Amino acid sequence: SRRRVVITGMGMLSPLGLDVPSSWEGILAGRSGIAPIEHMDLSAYSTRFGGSVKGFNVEEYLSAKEARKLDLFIQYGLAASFQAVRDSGLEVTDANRERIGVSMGSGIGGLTNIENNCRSLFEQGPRRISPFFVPGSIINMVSGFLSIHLGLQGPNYALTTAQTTGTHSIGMAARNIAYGEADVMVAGGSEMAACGLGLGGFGAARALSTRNDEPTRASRPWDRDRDGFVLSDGSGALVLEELEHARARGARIYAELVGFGMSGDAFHMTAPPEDGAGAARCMKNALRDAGLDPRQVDYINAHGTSTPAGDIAEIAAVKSVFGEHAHALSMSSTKSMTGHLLGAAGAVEAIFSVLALRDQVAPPTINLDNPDEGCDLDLVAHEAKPRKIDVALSNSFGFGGTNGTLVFRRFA
Amino acid sequence: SRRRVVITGMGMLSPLGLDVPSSWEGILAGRSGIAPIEHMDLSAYSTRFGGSVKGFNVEEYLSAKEARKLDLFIQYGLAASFQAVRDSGLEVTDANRERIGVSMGSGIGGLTNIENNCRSLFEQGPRRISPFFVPGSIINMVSGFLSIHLGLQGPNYALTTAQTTGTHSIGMAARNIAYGEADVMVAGGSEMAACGLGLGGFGAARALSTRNDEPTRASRPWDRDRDGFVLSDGSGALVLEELEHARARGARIYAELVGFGMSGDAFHMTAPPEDGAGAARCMKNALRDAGLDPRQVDYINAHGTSTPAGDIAEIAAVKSVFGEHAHALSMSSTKSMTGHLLGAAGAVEAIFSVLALRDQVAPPTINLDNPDEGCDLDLVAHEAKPRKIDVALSNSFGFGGTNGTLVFRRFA
Ligand SMILES: CC(=O)NCc1cn[nH]c1
Repeated sequence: SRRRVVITGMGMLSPLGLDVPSSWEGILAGRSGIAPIEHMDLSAYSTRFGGSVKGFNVEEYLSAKEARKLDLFIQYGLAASFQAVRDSGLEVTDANRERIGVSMGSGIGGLTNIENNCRSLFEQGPRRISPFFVPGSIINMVSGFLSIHLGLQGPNYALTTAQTTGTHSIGMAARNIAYGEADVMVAGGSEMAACGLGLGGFGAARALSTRNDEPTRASRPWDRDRDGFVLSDGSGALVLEELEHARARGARIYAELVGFGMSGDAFHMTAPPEDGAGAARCMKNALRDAGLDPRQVDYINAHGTSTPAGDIAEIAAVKSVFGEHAHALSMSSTKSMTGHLLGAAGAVEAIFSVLALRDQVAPPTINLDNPDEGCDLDLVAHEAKPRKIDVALSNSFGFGGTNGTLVFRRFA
Repeated sequence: SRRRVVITGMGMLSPLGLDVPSSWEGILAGRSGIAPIEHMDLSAYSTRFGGSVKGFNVEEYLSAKEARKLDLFIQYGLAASFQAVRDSGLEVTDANRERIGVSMGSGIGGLTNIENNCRSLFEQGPRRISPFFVPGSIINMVSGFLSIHLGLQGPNYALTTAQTTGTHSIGMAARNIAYGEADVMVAGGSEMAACGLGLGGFGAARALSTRNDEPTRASRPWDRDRDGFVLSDGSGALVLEELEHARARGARIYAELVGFGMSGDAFHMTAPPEDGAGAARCMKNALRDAGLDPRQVDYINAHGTSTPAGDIAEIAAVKSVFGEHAHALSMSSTKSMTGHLLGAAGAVEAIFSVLALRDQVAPPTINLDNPDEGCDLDLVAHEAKPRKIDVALSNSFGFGGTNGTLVFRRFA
């Protein structure tokens, strides 16, 4: 058998806000977090906008001295993690510290740090490389620093599965608790790839929307005018907890994590298969994992990245998995407002999926002015839709054809 | 309910050889793979030597056209993966492809590639960034490219837990099989951090041996004259397989994976606690996981990095876990010969642990001329030691206080 896993805490930095409730308020209002990127010369770049975290004060979390040691992506993961744990009311003790672990991930890691240390290296030589360069830049330091700050002695690791990281981190954390390896896990991802390398790298692959004139309209999933994804920064963390452990201490439970799917497309390095065969297997594996019929799904938070091939693959996949239920469920892309947080996309979108359950409302896909050929599902165009939601899926599909699906269910 | 997991295939690039047999011959002969680095000008650096992979021909594996797009760490991970799958004799079919996955990890990933594109960005501009920068550098693309080349549609992911990456990758892949999420996994790690940022970054932290005038004597675990670890490159991959699946197809089985342990130190970003309390918790979790008496442990493949604090912490941990049996078992560090392959360390060392079981021999700790205060166990100084090994244990410890232990035993 297998233990049940609930969500007792959530934390977040997004382009919509510095915590969950401010972000969610943005989501439900259909507000864009997308704007031209400030403090950074993007003159020579084909993209000049994205979703930045606005007004982030790391000294709410760390001393200036400790924060100087850590890439922005680590600072963002720590913010969300500290918010989630505090949100949970959990008390770490000598009696439970060994049963509390962390799996916070990143798709791309410490590009901003790598870039600033490259500056010093090329200009002045290696003796100007920071001593904290390595531990301050590597992806497992959100899990590392979090475990040290809070005395967490349970499983300590980090996933890096590109744009699937947040979904894989939360799902595998859920398994840890299910199979009795931990009672609590902090899980999710964080990302800050708005450097020359992030913007330039994705720009060189022409993966990015170049709609510089209207940044808030750039991210337009399933719209016939979409021209690639919008690069966004931030973090999501969830406190996952064994149900009996949660009930014993009188935890507030947001929702239950009932299902987790993984699959490989084995198709292409960056492009999904047109029929979304991969996303289809992943979702079926997730629903089998939950013991649920496709007919029981009410709400899907799409990957919905606003790439030509990605959006269409996901329509094909849902139609394949859900047959005559495909029009009944609501499916929206919150990336229409947040843009694409890469490795943190699945973390924030899991939180939005959980809040859709709490509040019985499907978030909008904004900018969906002219749905493309075959995009005739209920994609919650323009405005939040109040509706019945017992079961919510969150999908992530990343480079290497790596797929992730999470199934959350109302708890009561 | 929990299924058993065996090793049916192994693959490797190391500073001692371009495969497992060649590498293993060097280990038992006590040969060093450590030499001044030839691929760049290190005269401005305080460390000028490492374990390079010598004479790697990527066109034994991949088209020059595909190889040109990929960081060496990905080329190294693919090379070891292809070797391991060939060594397993497994045939991928429509019938089984959905039950075969991959978890190949890296500590740092595509740091050379990121440096090169960073140079292009700063010297020329964003328009000279490779269109393959992202899919050619990010850590999950060993798992991705492997899945694409062989058509593996099982769980597809990557860990990044610094110097623990290979041990965790293998351990968690076994759990995937144990719990029925897959019947087969290719798992391990790859690293190529021997660029300016890598040697400069570890150099800035004063973590590396500076013995530039005698590189083969640099890596000297538990020796009183040790002065840091030696940075080495390469890859380890294992085919892990549910026992009955292996039996059904008549697979040759090298050994059984009976035990996996994880723990966080929750101590320090980069330093281990002097008493090895985190390593001790991890090894105890792994032995309890294997259903063993600690006295069954015959051979330990130590982390054994040749750092002052790391080496002694591990003595403390082994004494605390094994009591008087700490004086009966044999413990060696193959890092004495290979150097520290970082995220690949746990992968090659898992392979050396399985070959200690096959060949009934403890690999030497070379350069152990003057064991330090309290380093009074059988550390197999200087020369391989033929002996009874029924149970072998492989330890890794990383930045963020992240610990991993694998337990393997003979299968008959
Ligand atoms: C330049 C050189 O080889 N010096 C000797 C040494 C011993 N430990 N670290 C350095």
